[PDB]
Amino acid sequence: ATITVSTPIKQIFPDDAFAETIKANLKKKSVTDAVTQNELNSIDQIIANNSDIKSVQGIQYLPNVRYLALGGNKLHDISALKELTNLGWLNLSNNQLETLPQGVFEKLTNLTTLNLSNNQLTSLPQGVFERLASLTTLNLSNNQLTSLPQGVFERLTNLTTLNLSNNQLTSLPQGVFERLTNLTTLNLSNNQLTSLPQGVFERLTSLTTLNLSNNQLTSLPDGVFERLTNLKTLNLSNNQLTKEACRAVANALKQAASLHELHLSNNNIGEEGAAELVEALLHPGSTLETLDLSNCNLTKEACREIARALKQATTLHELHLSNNNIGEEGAAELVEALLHPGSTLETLDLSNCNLTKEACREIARALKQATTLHELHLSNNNIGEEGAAELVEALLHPGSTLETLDLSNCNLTKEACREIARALKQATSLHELHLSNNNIG
Repeated sequence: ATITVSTPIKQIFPDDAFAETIKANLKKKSVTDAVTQNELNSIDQIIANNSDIKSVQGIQYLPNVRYLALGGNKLHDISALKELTNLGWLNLSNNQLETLPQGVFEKLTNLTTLNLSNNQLTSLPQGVFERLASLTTLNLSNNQLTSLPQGVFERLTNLTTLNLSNNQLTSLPQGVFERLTNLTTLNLSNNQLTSLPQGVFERLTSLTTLNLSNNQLTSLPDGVFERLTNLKTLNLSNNQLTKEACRAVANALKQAASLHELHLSNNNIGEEGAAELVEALLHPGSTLETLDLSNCNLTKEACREIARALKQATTLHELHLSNNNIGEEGAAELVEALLHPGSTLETLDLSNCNLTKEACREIARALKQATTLHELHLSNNNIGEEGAAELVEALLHPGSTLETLDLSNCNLTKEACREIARALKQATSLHELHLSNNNIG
């Protein structure tokens, strides 16, 4: 729309905040000042985040706007936006949008970035994104979405980032990502998914990051990650994954030759599941660098198996086994891998692993001699002060190479803490030491 005569700013934009926004944009003394369509046409950019705007009525008189930041306002309605065909960038995050009209974005062919995050969308209309040919980034996170209609993204061929996190999505339609062949980042974390259809990620050949954490996944189709050849990061943590679902993860490991990070913390894979992942890593040519199996209901026997994998999978530099019942026997199995010729592990986390004194004694043997191990977390373990003193006695060997030691919250006394940080000094390679929450948290 357009104005035919010189019109007071505050007649075009009845929202007092937005009027003030337009007044500042054009350097007028007052919102009572008349403006011409030509002046309104001079506006190609509005940055008005957090300006207490309830309504953008009148924005339709600004056809040349290409960059629009309206984040953190109080917008309930955006239908005044639909003829703004020059919009390349649109930020409507943190408003109060509950629904989207069917055709509200059908004219925004130049739109490349769309942020609808932190609203209260409960659902998406069919085809609300059907004409966003140019779109590369769609952020839909922190909404209330409980489903996605079939084909809601089927025309977004240029999409590279799709963020669907922190919604209440309970399933995915099977072809919902069929056309996103250029997508590199897919964030589905913090949803209520309980299953995935076979072939939901099948055409995602460019995908490098797949985040599926904080869902309620149990089993997985064996093939569900197979065509993800370029995948580099898989986060499956905080789910309810079983030993079943490990078959699929194993296949990701075999098929994605440059998968570097596997996050599986907080799951129910058990030792049987771990063994399945182990047999995937026992194959020549793994490139995996970081593995997280914290709180995976692991045992000392899963530790034997994981030790087999550490001996063969020497790209693996960072390993997390926190919150598992590992004990002295499990510690002993891992120390065997630490002292194996060609162990490449740099960082090991064994916090809250039921580690005792006898388990420190086993670990002492690794810390005594030259290894690649530079960072070790034993926090949240009731190691005890003879436990600590064994670690200490091993670290004062001229052989030692550890750099960082974490004993946070290991039920030690100020007396012991000081007596440990004391002898710190002598272990030349070690230049970091965490002792907090022992008796002073």
